[PDB]
Amino acid sequence: EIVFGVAHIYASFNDTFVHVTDLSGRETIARVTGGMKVKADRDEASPYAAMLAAQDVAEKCKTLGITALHIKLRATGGNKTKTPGPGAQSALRALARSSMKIGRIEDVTPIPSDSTRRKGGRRGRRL
RNA sequence: UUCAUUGGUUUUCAGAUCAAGAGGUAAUGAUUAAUAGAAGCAGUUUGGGGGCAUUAGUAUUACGACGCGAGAGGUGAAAUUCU
Repeated sequence: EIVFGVAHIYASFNDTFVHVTDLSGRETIARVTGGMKVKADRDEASPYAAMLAAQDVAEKCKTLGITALHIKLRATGGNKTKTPGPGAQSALRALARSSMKIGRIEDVTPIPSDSTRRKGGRRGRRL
């Protein structure tokens, strides 16, 4: 009846991913992103494109019979940003308002115990 | 010094100094413990203090495999760069 894949929405600066896959994570369903939806090479990050990604996946997993999903945000925080970018809320609105009745809203962004030396160098990114 | 003068014999004197008594009545003799300091201590401890051993944590790169698709990275915008 109900069936549960996951979503793995990876919403950063400059890009957004919607990567629906198995309960394991391996066998993917509708890998597509928002960066393959707007033809400008700067427009990849827009909330239009995160919908325009999620306007495609949320039907395609229905063509694979997926009724329900879990959500896993990502930021892209390594040493880096550690907050989801502009099109994170643009996907979950686009995904949930396409008849995918979901509950689990988690955030697997990485969070290290003071790891190595992000770039820029001690004064960096002077603007 | 007196033995007129002068010494062998030795005492007073012992000008003396050094032993010397148990002639040792002796208040017999050692200041306080700095809100100085060092030191000690069932002490009770406390601290990312120091050294060496022991290990842990996610993350990062890399590499493997499995799946999925072609775009991914980056910028104010690109491109070099990866596929």
